[PDB]
Amino acid sequence: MYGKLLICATASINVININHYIVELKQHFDEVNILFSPSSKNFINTDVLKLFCDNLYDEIKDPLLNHINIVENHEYILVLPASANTINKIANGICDNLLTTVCLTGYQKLFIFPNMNIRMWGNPFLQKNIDLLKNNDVKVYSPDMNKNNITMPNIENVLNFVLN
Amino acid sequence: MYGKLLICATASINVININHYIVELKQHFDEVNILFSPSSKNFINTDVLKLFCDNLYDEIKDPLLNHINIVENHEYILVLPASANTINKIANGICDNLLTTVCLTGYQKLFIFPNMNIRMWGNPFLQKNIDLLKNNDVKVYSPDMNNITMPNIENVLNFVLN
Amino acid sequence: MYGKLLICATASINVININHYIVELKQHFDEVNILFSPSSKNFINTDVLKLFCDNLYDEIKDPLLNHINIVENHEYILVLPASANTINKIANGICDNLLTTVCLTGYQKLFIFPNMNIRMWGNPFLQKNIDLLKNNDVKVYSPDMNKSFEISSGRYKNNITMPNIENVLNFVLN
Amino acid sequence: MYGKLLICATASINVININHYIVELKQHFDEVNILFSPSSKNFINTDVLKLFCDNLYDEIKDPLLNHINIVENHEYILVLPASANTINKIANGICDNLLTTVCLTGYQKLFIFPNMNIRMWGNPFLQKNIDLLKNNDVKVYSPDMNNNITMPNIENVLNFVLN
Amino acid sequence: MYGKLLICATASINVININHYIVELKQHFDEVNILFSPSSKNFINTDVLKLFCDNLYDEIKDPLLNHINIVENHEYILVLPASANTINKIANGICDNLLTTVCLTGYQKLFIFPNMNIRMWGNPFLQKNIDLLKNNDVKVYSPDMNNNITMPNIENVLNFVLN
Amino acid sequence: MYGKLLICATASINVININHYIVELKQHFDEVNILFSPSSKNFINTDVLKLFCDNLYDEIKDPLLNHINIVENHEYILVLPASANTINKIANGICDNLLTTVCLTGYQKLFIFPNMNIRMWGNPFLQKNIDLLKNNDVKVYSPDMNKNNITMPNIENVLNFVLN
Amino acid sequence: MYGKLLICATASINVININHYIVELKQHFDEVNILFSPSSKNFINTDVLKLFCDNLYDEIKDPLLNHINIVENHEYILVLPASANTINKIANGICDNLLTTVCLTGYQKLFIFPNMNIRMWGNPFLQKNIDLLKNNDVKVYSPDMNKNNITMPNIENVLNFVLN
Amino acid sequence: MYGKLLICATASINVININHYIVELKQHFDEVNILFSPSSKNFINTDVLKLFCDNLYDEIKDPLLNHINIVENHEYILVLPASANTINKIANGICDNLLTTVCLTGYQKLFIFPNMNIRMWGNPFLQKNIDLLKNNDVKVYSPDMNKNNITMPNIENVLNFVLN
Amino acid sequence: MYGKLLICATASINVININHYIVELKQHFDEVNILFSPSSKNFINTDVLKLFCDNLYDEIKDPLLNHINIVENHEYILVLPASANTINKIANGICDNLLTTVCLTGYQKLFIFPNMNIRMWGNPFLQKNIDLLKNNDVKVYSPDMNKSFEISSGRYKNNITMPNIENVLNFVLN
Amino acid sequence: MYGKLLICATASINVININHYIVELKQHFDEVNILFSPSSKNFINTDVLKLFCDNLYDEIKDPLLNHINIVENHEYILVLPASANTINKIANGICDNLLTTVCLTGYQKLFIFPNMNIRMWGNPFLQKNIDLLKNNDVKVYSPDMNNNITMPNIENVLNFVLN
Amino acid sequence: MYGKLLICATASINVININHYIVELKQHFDEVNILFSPSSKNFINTDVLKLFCDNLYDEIKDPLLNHINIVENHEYILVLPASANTINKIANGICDNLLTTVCLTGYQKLFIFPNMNIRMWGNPFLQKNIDLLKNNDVKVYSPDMNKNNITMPNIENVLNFVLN
Amino acid sequence: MYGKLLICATASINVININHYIVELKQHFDEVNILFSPSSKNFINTDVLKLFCDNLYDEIKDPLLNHINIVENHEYILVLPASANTINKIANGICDNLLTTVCLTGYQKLFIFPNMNIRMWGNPFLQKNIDLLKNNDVKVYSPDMNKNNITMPNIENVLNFVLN
Ligand SMILES: Cc1cc2nc3c(=O)[nH]c(=O)nc-3n(C[C@H](O)[C@H](O)[C@H](O)COP(=O)(O)O)c2cc1C
Ligand SMILES: Cc1cc2nc3c(=O)[nH]c(=O)nc-3n(C[C@H](O)[C@H](O)[C@H](O)COP(=O)(O)O)c2cc1C
Repeated sequence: MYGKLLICATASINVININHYIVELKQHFDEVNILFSPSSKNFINTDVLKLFCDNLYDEIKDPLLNHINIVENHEYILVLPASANTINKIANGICDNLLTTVCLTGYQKLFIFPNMNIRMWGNPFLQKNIDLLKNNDVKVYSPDMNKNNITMPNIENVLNFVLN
Repeated sequence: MYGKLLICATASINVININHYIVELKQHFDEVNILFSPSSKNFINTDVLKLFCDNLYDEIKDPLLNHINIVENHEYILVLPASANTINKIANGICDNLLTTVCLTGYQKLFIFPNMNIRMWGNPFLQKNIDLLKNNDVKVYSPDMNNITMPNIENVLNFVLN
Repeated sequence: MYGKLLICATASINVININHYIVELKQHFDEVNILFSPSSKNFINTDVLKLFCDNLYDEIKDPLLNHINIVENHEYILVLPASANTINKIANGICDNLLTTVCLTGYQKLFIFPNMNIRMWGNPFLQKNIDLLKNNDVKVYSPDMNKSFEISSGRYKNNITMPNIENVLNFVLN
Repeated sequence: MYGKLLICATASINVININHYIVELKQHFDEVNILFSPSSKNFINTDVLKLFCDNLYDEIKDPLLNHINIVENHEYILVLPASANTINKIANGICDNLLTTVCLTGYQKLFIFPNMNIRMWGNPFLQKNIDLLKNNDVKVYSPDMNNNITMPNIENVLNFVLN
Repeated sequence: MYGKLLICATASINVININHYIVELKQHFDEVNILFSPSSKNFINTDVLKLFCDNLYDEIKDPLLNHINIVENHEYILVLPASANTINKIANGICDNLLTTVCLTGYQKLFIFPNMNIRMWGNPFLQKNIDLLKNNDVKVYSPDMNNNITMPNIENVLNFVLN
Repeated sequence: MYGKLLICATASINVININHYIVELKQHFDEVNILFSPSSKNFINTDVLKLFCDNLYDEIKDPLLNHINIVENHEYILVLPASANTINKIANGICDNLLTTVCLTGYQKLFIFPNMNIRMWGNPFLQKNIDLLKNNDVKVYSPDMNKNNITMPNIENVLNFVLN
Repeated sequence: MYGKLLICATASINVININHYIVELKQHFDEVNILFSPSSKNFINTDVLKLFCDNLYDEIKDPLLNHINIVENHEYILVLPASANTINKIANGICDNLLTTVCLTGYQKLFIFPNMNIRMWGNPFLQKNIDLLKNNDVKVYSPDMNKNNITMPNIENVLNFVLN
Repeated sequence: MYGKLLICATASINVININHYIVELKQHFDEVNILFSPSSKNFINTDVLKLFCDNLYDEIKDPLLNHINIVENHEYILVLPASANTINKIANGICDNLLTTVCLTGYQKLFIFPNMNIRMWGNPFLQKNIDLLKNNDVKVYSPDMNKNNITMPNIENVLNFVLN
Repeated sequence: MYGKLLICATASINVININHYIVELKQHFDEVNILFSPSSKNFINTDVLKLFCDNLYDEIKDPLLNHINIVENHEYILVLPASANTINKIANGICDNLLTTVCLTGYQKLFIFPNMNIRMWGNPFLQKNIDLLKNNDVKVYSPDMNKSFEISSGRYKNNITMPNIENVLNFVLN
Repeated sequence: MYGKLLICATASINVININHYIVELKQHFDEVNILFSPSSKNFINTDVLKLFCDNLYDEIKDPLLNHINIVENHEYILVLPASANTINKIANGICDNLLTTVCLTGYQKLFIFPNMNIRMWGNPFLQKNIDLLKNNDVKVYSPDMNNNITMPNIENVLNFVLN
Repeated sequence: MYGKLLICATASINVININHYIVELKQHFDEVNILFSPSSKNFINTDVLKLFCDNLYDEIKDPLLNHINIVENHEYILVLPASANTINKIANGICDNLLTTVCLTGYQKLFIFPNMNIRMWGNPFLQKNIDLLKNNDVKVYSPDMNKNNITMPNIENVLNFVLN
Repeated sequence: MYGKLLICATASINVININHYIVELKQHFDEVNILFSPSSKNFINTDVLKLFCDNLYDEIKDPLLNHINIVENHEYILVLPASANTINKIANGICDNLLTTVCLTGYQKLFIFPNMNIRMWGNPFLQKNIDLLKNNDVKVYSPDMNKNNITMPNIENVLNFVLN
C-alpha cells in the first residue's frame, strides 16, 4: 500500500457516490480518510462515511481541527469530486472552510478531479484558474467527457493520475 | 416582449427598491423572475417579491435547485443591484451560493449593474476584475452619478438590449 | 497621539493574544477600535475586548453597520493577525463579511500583518496575491521569523512569529 | 422646516415603498421618525428604515416604550399607509399595539392616509368609522383614485398636513 | 351545485364538529374551502380539514395570502361557527387576522351563524352590533334554541344561504 | 364577608402594585382571584400573584379555561386597573383574550376603574365608549385626579363603589 | 350507572369524533376517562377532551403514570376507535406506549371496536390476530359494513356490546 | 413500461445505495416513487432522492398522508432493502409508521427483498415470520448466501422477481 | 472470570436498582457492559451507570452503533429487568431499537429475567410468547415470587420479585 | 407512627439508593416527603421518587414554593445523603437553592447524615463547620466506617432521629 | 442633594414593591440605580424598573459588567430587600453573582436591610454573620417588627439609617 | 520534570492569558491539565485550551467526572488565576462546582494565586479567609504588587512557590 490518502469531497451531485471510491481505494492506501465541504452536507449524511473511512474530519463537531497536522498525516490529498467553486477558491488561495484551508496548506500533495455540468466547464474564469493551478504544480485531471457530456473519473484512472 | 429575464439581486442598499424594477420590466419581458444573495435577505423580506415576480428562486426553501435549468430558462440574466463582492466573485469564478453559481453558468447572458458607494468603486482590485469581466464578454454597466445612484429604467432597457 | 486606529482581527491562533496589542496601542492612538471576522469568534469571546477597546464593531449585533463611516472614522486600519484566507480575499476584492468589506473600502489606509504556519506561507497563490497587494499601495509587513523547535519533525524550523509593538508602530507610522 | 413628524405605517402593500416618503419628507420636517404595526413587519425589514429615518420606535426591542413622550415629541403624526383595520381600531379607541396606542393618545395631531383595494373601501362599517373620525377632528385624507385608489402624491400629503 | 363556498371558522367549542358540515356541504356547492381564526387552532388540528375540504387557507403557512382573490373566488362566505368576538369585530370593521380581513372585504356575500353560551348572547354590545350588521345587508342567522343555543341544522343552513 | 371576587388586570403601569389591593380586598371577600391581559406580562411576573390570590387564571398555562364557570364563580368582577384599550374593547364587545371574554359574559357583574395618563383620558372615542358602558349598566368608576393627573383608587373607594 | 369506563383512542380518522361518544357514554357510566395513542395526537388536540371527560391520562405530561392503577380504576376498557396497528400489537402482547401497556394489563376488561378502510380489514395477519384475541377472551366487535365500506360503532352498538 | 412502482426503504446499511436502483428501475416502470422508514433517515439524506424519484412520501413533512391512496396509486410495492425488523412487523400486522402502514394495506402488491447480516438471517422468529408471509401470498425473495453471508439482490434479480 | 457480559435493561420499575447487579456481576465476569431501552431513560439517568460499567452503549449518542460487533463482543446477554413489552417483541422478532436489535442478533446467548406486576404476568399473549421463546433455545427464567403486604389495600398478595444475584449466576452459568 | 418526615437529598453518589430508605421510613412516619439539590438531578431522575414518596417538592416545576410552610409541615428534616458542600453551606447560612433555604429555616428539627469519600471527610474547613453545626443544635451524625465510610443503616437513622 | 445611590435587590418577596422606594429615594439622591440577584427575576419583571431608576445593571444582558466602576460610581450601596442567603454570602466573602461581587468590593459603603420570615431571622449562623458584618464597618439595619414578624423599612428609616 | 500539574482557572480577567502559563509550565511538569469555573467560560472559549493542555476537564460535557481520581492524578493543583470568590468558597469548604469540589478534596496539594483589583483585595472577609487558609496548610502566594495595583505571577515565581 502507498500510504495515507485524504479525500476532500465537495458539493457535486456525485458526492452521493463517494462511498464507492472509499472502499475501492482502501485496498491501495494504508488509510483513506475524508473531509467534506459545508455544502456537500446537503447531499448526503456524512456520518455514514465513518463506516467506510478510517477517519472523518468534521469541522462542526470540532471547530479547532489542526489543518497542518491533517496535511502532514497524508501523502496524497484528492479533491473528489471537485466543484467549480472549490477549484476557483483554491486557485485564488481562498480558504474559508476546513477543506479549502487544507488544500491551501497541502498544494504540493494535491490532486483535483473536476466534476460539473459541461456548460460550467466552459467558463472562462474557471479555465483560467485551472491553467493557473497546473502551471503551479497542482495536479488537475482532465474531465472524462462522454455523452457532449462529462462523467466521473474511473477508479483506475484516478490511480494512474495519482501514482503515475 | 423579449423573453424570460432573471434578476440576481445582491446585498446593496438599493435592493430595497428592487420591486420597482420588477413591475416595470414585466412590461417588456415574457417573465421576470428573481434570485437573491443570502446577505440581501437582511435588507428586505424576499417573499414579498412573489407578489410582483413570476417566480422566486429560494435556495433555503429548496437547497437542490437546478442552476443549469435556471440558466437555460432565461435569455437575459441581470445582477441588479450588483455589489462589489459579487462582481469580484464572478470575476474569479467563485460560486459559493446559488446566485453566484447561476452567474458562472450563464456568463454569456450576464448583464451587471454595479451599485456601491463611490469610495468602494475606486478599489484597484474591483476595477481590475471589472476589466477582466469586460474583456471576457460579460456586459458591465458604468455607474451613474455626489455618489453612485441606481440605473434608470430607460438605461437598463437600452443596455440589456443593445 | 496619531488618531483613530482600527484593528481587523482574523481567525489566526494568535487572535487569542490580541488584547495585548490593544492596551499597548491605546497609548499611541487617540482611539483603538476592533472588528473581528466571523471565524475568529471560535477562538475567543470577542465581547471581552469591549473592556480594552474604545469600540467593538459587531455585525451580528448590528447587521446594518455602515462600513463607509467605519473607514472614514479611522486614519489607520490594521489587519492583525492577518490570515492567509483574508489576505487572499482582499487581494481579489472579495468582501463577504464586514471586516473584509471594510478592507476593500479602505485599501488606502490598510496595513497587513500576516500570521500563519510557515508551510501556508509558501503557497504560490498566496504569494502571488501578496505581490498584487504590494504593487497596489497596500502595506504588507514581512512576517517576522524565529528559530523554534518543531516536535513534528523533531527539528528546529524557522517559524513565523507575531509582530513586535515597536515593529507595528514603526511599520504603520513610517 | 416645520418640526418633528412621526409616520405610523401599517400592513398595507404600499408599506414596501415607505422609504421614498421618508427621504422626501426629511426635507420639510426637522425630523421624520417611524413606527410600524406588528403585521407590517411581514412585508419589509423594518430595521432598514433606520438608514433613512432619524428614529425607529420598535416595541419588540423595547416593550416599555413611553407612548406619551412619543406623542409630545412630535407636531405631526401620519398613519401612512393607513389600513382599513387600523382606521377602524382608531375610530373605536382600540389600542392593542404601540402604533395604535400612539394614535389614541395623539388624536389631535393625527393625519390618516387610507390605502386599500377599492372593494374594501366600500365597506359600510369602515365608512361609518371614517365619518366618526372626521366629525371628531381627526384628519382623514380622501384616497386618490383613477377604478382603484392609489398612494398619496408627496406634494398632496404635504399640502393636506401643513395647509 | 351552486358554486364555491368558503367557511370561516372561529374559536367556538363547536368548531370541533366543523368537519361534519364540510362533507355535507360538499354535495351542494362546487367547492367548499375553509379558513380558521388563530384561536380556533387551540381546539382542533386544522390540517385534518385538508382531508375534507377542497382548499385550506392557512395564514401561518402563507402570511401573504391574497384576501381579495379569496373573496372573488367564492359566491358564499359563511362564518360558522361564529363567535361573539368575531361578530363584534366584523360589526366594527376590525380586521386583524386573515379570516376577519376576508369578512370585511366580502360583507356582501357574508352569512353569519352565531354560536355561544346563552349568557354571552344576552350581551348589550353584541346585540347592538348584530342589529348593525343586519341593517347593513349582512345576513345573520338567528341561533336555534331550546334554555340554550345549539348549532345550525344542515337543512336550515342551506335555506338561509340559498334563499 | 362577601362572595367571591375576581380581579381582571390590564397593561397599566399600575398593574405592578396590584398585589396591594389583593391582600386588603382579601379581608372583605371569600375569595379574591385574578386574571391578566396578555400584555400585563410585560410589566410583572404574574406567577407571584399565586402567593396572594386564592386562584390565578392563566390562559397560556391552560388555553381552554371555561369562561362561563369563571363568571358563575364570582359575584363581583373588577377590571382593575383598566386600560383605555380594554375599556374600548369591552364597550364594542371585542373579546379576543380570556380577560376580555370574561368581561363580555359578566357585564352584569362588571366594575371598571380606569387608569391611564390624563391625555389618553381626553380621547373622544374612549369617552363615547365609557358613556355606552354606563348607559348599559356597567359600573365605571370616575378616575381620581390630583394636582392635573389621574391616580389609582384607594381600597376604601373601591370597596365603596363595589359593595354599595 | 355501571361504573368507571376508560376509552383508549388510537390514530383512526374517526378519533376526531371521539368527543361525541364521551358525552353520550357519560350518561351510563359513573365516569368516562380517556387515554390516547401517541399518533392520534396528530389528528386532534387531545387537551380539548378534558372538557368532556372526567380524566385524561397523558403520558407526555406524566411519563410515570401507573398503568396498573389505571386498570384497577376501571370496570370497562374500550379501544375506540381501534386501529389495525394497535389491534395487532395487543394480539402479540406488544406494549410500547401507555395505551397499549394498559391494554395488556387489562385484557380481561377489554372491548375492541375496529375501524379502518375495508382493504386493511382484509389483511391475513390482522384477521389471524383478531381470531387469536377472540379465542382468548378479548371482546372484539364486528364492524359496520355500510356505505364495501366501513363505519363507526353507533352509540347504541358500543353501548350494547359493552354492557352485554 | 409496467406501471407505477413504490420502493419502501428501511434502515439497512444498503439503503445508502438505493439511488442506484431508482435510476435503473425508472426505465421499466412509468413511475418509481419512494417512502422511507424513520430509522433509515439516520443513514442518508432522504431529500436527495427527490432528484431521482418521481415522488417522495415524507410523513414528517406531511403527517396526514393518505396511505390508502398511496397503495391504490401503485401496481408494485417493494420493500428494498428490507430489514429484519420491518419484515417481522409486516408479518405480525404491526403498522406503527407510514411505510409499515402502507405495507399492511398493500400486502397483495408486496415484494420483499431481505438484507441483513447472515447471523440475523438465522433467527428462528424471523424465519417463522418469513414462512408466514410466504404462505399468505406475500412475495419474499430468497436472498443468496455467498462469501459466508447474505448478499443484496441484484437489479436484474429484483426485475425478474417483480416482473415474474 | 467467565468473559464479557452485556445487560440489556428495559423500562421496568426495578431498573432503578440495576447498579447493584452491575457491581456484583463485575466480580464474576471479565467485563459487564450495559444497554438501555429508550423508555428506561425515564426512570434513571443512564450516564451514571458509566461509573459502574465497563462500557455503556448509547444509541442516542451514537445512532450508528454496530449491533453485530456488540453481540460478538459478549459471551452472555441478559435482559434484566425484562419487561413484558420487550419479551413480546423479542418473541416476535421485532427489533425497533438497539437493545431489541441486539437481542434478535444474539438469541443464542440470551438470558431473560422477567419483571412485572403479577397481573401482567397472567397475560395469555405474553405467556404464549414465553413458551415460544423457550421452545427456541432462549433461556427464560421463572420469576421469583413472595407474599408481600400492600398498602393499596389491607390484604397480602402474591407478587413477583427481582432475582437474587446468586439466582442469575446459576441460571446463566448452567 | 410518628409525624411527617422530610428528606433533603444532595448530590452524593448514594442518592441513587435513596428510594430504598424511603419505603423503609414510610412504615414509621405519617408521611415521608422528599426535596433534592439541583446537582442531584445528574445522578437520578428525581421524578421517579414521586412513586415512593408522599410528596416531592421541585423548585424548577414551582420556583415559588413556600419554604416556611415546608418546614412547618414536618417534624423531622433529614439531609440524607449529606454532601460536604451542602454541609458547609448550611453551616455558613448559605441558602441559594430550595433545599438549603429549607435547612436554614428548619435548623431546630434538622438531622445531617454525611456521605463522602474518606479523603473529603478530613478537610479542615468541613470538620471545623461540623463543630459549629453541633455547637448550635444541628444534629450531625457520625459516619459509619470500615478505612472507608458507608451509608446509614435503617435502624441507625431511626435511633439518631427518634432517640 | 446627596450623591448616587445603588440598590442591590435580592429574592425576598418584598422585592415586588421595590419600585416604591426608587421614586421616593430619587428625591434625595442624585441618581438611584439598581441591579438584582438572579433569583430576583422569579419575582418580578426587572425591566419595568428602568421606568423609575436612572440605570439598571443587568448581568444577563451584559455578562461583562465592570463592578469596580459600579462601586466607584456610587456613594451608597443598599441591599434592599436583603435576604438571608445574601447577607451570609457577603459575611463569608462569597461573590458568585454580580450583586454579591459588588457588595464585596464596596463593603465600605454598604447598608443592609434584612427581610425574611421571623423564623429564618432566628438562625444562629445568620445572626453570627450579622455580628461579623457589623464589626467590619458594614451597616446592617435591625428589622422593624409589628403585629410577630419583620416588616419592610419605611423611607424615613432607610433615609435615617443611611444618612446618619 | 516534576509530575502532573492541574490548573484550576477562575473568572478573573487574566484567565484570557492562561494559555501562556500552560505552554510555559509544559516544560517543567510531565503533564499540565486544566479545569475551569463555570463563570470563566464567559471570558474565553475553553475548548481552545485543548490545543495546549494534555487534558481539559469539562463538567458540562461530562457531569459525572470523578473528582477523587482527578486529585489523585496530580501532584500539584494550582488555582490560577484565583478569584476572591473561589478563595472564599475554598476557605469555607463550599464546593458547588467541579473546580471547587476538586480544591476541597485536594487541599493538601493546593497552591493559590490571587488575582483581583486592589480594592477587592482589601476586603476584611477575604483577608480573614486567606489567613484561615494559610493557617491550615494551603499555600497562598502573596499577590505581586506593582503600580498601586496587583499583577499576575511571573512564571518564574509560580515555579519557585510551587517547587520549594
Ligand atoms: C399581501 C397583502 C397586502 C395587503 N394590502 C392591504 C392594503 O393595501 N390595505 C389594507 O387595508 N389591508 C391590506 N391587507 C390586509 C392587512 O394586512 C390586514 O388587514 C392586517 O391585519 C392589518 O393590520 P395592521 O392594521 O396592524 O397593519 C393586505 C394583506 C396582505 C397579506
Ligand atoms: C470583566 C470582569 C472581570 C473580572 N475580574 C475579576 C478579577 O480579576 N478577580 C476576581 O476575583 N473577580 C473578578 N471578577 C468578578 C468574578 O468574575 C465573579 O466574582 C465571579 O462570580 C467569580 O466566579 P468563579 O469563582 O466561579 O470564577 C470579574 C468580572 C468581570 C465581569
